[PDB]
Amino acid sequence: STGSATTTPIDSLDDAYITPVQIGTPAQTLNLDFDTGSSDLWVFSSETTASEVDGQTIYTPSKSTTAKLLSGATWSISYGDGSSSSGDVYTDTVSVGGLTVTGQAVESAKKVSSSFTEDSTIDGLLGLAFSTLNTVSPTQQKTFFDNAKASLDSPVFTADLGYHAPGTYNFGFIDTTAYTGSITYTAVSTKQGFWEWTSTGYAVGSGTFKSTSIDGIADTGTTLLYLPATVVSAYWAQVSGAKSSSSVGGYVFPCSATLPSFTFGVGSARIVIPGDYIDFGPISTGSSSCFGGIQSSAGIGINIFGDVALKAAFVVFNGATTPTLGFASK
Ligand SMILES: CCCc1nccc(N)n1
Repeated sequence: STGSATTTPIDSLDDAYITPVQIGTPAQTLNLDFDTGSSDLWVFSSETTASEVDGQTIYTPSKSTTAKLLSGATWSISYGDGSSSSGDVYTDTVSVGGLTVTGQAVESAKKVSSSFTEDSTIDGLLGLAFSTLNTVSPTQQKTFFDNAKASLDSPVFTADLGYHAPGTYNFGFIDTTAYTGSITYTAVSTKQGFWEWTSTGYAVGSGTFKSTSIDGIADTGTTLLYLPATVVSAYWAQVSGAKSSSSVGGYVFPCSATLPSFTFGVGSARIVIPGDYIDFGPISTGSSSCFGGIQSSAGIGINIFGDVALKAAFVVFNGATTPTLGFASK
């Protein structure tokens, strides 16, 4: 089998991407944030505290003839941005882009933190990291990808995120029309439950490439590119008037600037992030200070290749017995 679904930015800045997902019988379509940095499929629901729902579409398990309570199971998650959610668990039929999994764990939120409430466009998360990170207790549950894998034509999914435009998540096949040149594959460590890999280095604009190992994660659920402070300082030093602001919480730059590109290494290959991808717009409405898309990881404990980086590539998440990542230009 295969599946193919369009992913759409939630706003003019590409803060996140939503993909429609069919849950239950008859189908209930929710728009989920596909997240290769976490491993829970959780939804706004008929169980969510009413004051914490503000415009999201909810899953109502009592209206699904295939929903079953997973007795005794609970979940609770906290994300790198400090957001959180928790609840109980159903199994139900879940389809993405024509690919169906029966008996998927659908984690129903009883509580969500204010960032989730305040974002009417995201109805929940669909985790695509390794199932070892799944938070369901006392019986850990499998991701949608892990449940689909055996049925797929090839044990892979691909992320093709757009810049200010829709893109695609494919399951079970590699669309050879979706990228230019060849796909460079690189080793993955699953030891922390992430798609963790080592970039071979970077360049700033037309500058010379610096060969240096940068360990980090391929994370579709993170907006920005978080790298070591040395690398980030080298980038922003090329932008007149850029500075790190403790009050704003990162590097800011004059909105009048033209940003340089940023290149990262994948083996001997190179992915170029255009400068425009690094502009996250005014820090507050009408400000002439703009927020940068490349920020320091120093306060995180891991480097994160988030959407700023991944949207410059066609990315293969190879779930073979020994997982690997692939990157192509597009
Ligand atoms: C705007 C980024 C997407 C998002 N929305 C709500 C909560 C969260 N952690 N991320």
